[PDB]
Amino acid sequence: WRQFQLFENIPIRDPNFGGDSLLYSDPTLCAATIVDPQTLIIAVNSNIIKVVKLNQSQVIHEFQSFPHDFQITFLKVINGEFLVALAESIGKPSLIRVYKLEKLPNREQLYHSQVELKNGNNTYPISVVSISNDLSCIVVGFINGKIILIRGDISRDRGSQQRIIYEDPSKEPITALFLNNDATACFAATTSRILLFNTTGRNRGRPSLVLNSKNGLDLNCGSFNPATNEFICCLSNFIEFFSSSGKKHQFAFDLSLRKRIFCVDKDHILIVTEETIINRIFIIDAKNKIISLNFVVSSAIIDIFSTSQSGKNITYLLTSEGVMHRITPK
Repeated sequence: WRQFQLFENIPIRDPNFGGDSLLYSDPTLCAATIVDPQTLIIAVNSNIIKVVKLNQSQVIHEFQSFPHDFQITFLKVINGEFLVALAESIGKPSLIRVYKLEKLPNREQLYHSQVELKNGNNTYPISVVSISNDLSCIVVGFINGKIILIRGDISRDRGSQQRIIYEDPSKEPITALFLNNDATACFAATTSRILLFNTTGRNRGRPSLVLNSKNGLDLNCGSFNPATNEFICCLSNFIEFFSSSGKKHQFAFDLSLRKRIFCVDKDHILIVTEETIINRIFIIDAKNKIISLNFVVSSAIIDIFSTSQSGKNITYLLTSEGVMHRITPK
């Protein structure tokens, strides 16, 4: 595998680092998502949401979005129109709150729509979430192996129906969950199985396809490619590609130290590995079978997200010491 420098990595540390108005270097930051190359949304102080304009280094909106005893664990921007936030509090049902980006509220009781997620004694953390582009289909996976399917006209706040569609018999965590492009199926994995569920909720708690009956995925080792409608599965010794019909191809790769993967664009996969403890970041050109970028970061990765509004896909690596790496093709 030949290495080339076909992407540019520009590490940017929070310009407010060291002062009294921290942005994405806030040491309490628990979730982050990007709206466009100029706009970052973060969650700090357990349940405060802040809109950050990067080119100005300023918070332009902020509010408490959940009650005092809740912790935000996921933020997602859906279709450039909605902010979706999930928050948990042990022993209580988790909450999904949906907002309109253009009209964000100023206090915790105001939200466009809400989903309440019950799961047993509610001590089991959420592990994965996938949301369709119109918000009518949501899947949530948990550490005890439960998957909940939510359907309904949530974008206009007309209520939702919920259905448990999987309870892993061995109570293994759900480690990947991705809706396909028309959200008729959801790719899923545990640590020891790779699965597909149709999203009709008529499945008796059973998968529609067993994609890999012998191995699963570690956390963050699945990703999804919209351009090809494929589940990308990073195992220890190879990467597998699954379509909604079970169609399958793969290639060998030494991924013993894998921590995390991310679909960069149609052809490229970003791979995070652990090294002596630092993180090495590769980009693989799965089409031409080359390494297109290779660098290291000295800090844990909080999250990886993407923008496309500037004429190309930019990949952002948010680090836990307030450096955001911006990765751009040349």
